[PDB]
Amino acid sequence: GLTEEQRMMIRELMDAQMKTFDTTFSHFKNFRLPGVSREEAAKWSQVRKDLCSLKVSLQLRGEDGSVWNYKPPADSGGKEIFSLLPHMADMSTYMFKGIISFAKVISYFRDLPIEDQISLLKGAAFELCQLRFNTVFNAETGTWECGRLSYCLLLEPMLKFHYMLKKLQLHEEEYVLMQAISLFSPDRPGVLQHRVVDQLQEQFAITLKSYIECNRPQPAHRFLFLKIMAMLTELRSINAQHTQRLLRIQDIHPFATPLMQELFGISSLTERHKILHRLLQE
Amino acid sequence: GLTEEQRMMIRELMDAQMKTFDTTFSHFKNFRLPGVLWSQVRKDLCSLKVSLQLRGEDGSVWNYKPPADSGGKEIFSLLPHMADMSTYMFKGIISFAKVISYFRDLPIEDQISLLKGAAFELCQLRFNTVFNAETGTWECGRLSYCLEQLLLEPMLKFHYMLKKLQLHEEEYVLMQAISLFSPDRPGVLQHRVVDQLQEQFAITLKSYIECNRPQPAHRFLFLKIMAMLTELRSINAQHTQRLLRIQDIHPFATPLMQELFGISLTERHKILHRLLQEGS
Ligand SMILES: O=c1ccn2c(n1)O[C@H](COc1ccc(-c3cccc(C(F)(F)F)c3)cc1)C2
Repeated sequence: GLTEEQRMMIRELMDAQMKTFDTTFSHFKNFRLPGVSREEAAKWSQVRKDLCSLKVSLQLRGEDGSVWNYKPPADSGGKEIFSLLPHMADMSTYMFKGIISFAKVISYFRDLPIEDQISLLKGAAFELCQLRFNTVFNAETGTWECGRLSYCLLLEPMLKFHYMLKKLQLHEEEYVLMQAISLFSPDRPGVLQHRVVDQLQEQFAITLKSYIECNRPQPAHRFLFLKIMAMLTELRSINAQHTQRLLRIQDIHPFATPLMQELFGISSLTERHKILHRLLQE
Repeated sequence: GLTEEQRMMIRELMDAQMKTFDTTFSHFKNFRLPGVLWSQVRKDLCSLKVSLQLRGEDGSVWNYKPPADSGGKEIFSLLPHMADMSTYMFKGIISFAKVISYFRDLPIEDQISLLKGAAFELCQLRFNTVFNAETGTWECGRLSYCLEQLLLEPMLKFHYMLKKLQLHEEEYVLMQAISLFSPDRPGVLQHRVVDQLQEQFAITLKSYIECNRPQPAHRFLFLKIMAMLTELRSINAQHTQRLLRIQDIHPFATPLMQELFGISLTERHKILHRLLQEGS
């Protein structure tokens, strides 16, 4: 079995998750919707690729039974494929806030210095959002099912990530431990208490390993923990790749919300991050 | 061939049609849409259930599927939109009548009376020209209205039958003219001048058909069209009734619609009067 310490480590993460993860997206409201030189062109062509991968239809089920459905353009002359970016900005921003709240209720994270709390959330925010998104991914229909909202589409790393993680059929406890391990990465830019963070991450990984030994049948889940650790490594790479895409798009066509600007780097740490700081302070 | 006077007549109507019928609906704007989120009344709404498509000038597509009837109130979701579209069509019809010499010479009160009586009908006639019978959808530029046995609903049957006749533009516009100059609309004073005008349009229609449609597919075409116009008059009455029932339970009509659908003429129709006095 798990040590008492480990079971309560899990209890605390699971309670943090249930307090701060709106799984039906009921409180996602007031979001925007798609409306109803040589160097510059070199920037644009890189951005066109970046936005292609980024293609979903959007579905909108009302209470009455009505359904609105949005289908994105094909890429033409220019702007029309920035159509979804305001909506996406709002969805991510909503998801980030939940992730910030998640971090805050965790004693282990609270005790860290505010500046490290900021650095860790800057470093992991995208990864935890994707981990949460995976839990509402339906691999049969290639659809993220977010309450009344749906996003519908394997070489794109992000998409293959979600099919792959979904195949592992993780438990809630394993997802939330994944979130902890990603959140407490000692090797994020700007982290100071490297030693403390590392020991905390190791605690979580050990806890995750132990959970798997104890709760899943023997030889068949022999390597599950290492597979999960491999997924985290792949997610970390997707994070970096995705940040660079977002920064290129932002550069030519600004879309990021204030909070997103703080996270992606768009004086001091707390001063470059007044919103994040506020959100952590309350 | 046609007399000179008839050629001229058709030319004026066709010119009028072209000037006042935006077939790409490019200037239909600022309409309401369903939010993103009694027994007789429910029967009405259900017969004429459509899904709505809007294509962006960029390639994008929004599609809206209506709720199944599960109780009430959700069955009214498309009404504000339908009212905006009908109001846009009616204004085009008003412009159409305005540019016709034979109409603008009538007393302002008859102009009002004829338009009250015919607007719905002319609107359906224009809608039929953008009706796709294969797909069951009215194709209005970037907007589309797709039907969700159905011929049982007189409105739907009308559009299918009329589409089947494969009329020319000339024939649609002569139908519009005949419907417009109905001497027996309520409140019409110069019923005699109107009747003579209607008779000349009907004669021109019959002559046009004889000078242009030899094929046995078109035998009796003129008489079918006139029969269709009588049927359209009956649908008009029916649909006006449906609308009052629905407006009673649940208001949705625009101010211009409330004017057209009733019930000193100029005083009770301030918007019409205004549009008629305005230059075309
Ligand atoms: O916002 C969403 C909506 C759906 N999904 C998701 N994020 O992760 C999966 C793949 O689809 C995506 C579409 C857009 C983004 C996106 C767009 C703009 C900004 C951001 C970010 F969070 F990084 F700021 C993320 C991410 C993923 C599934």
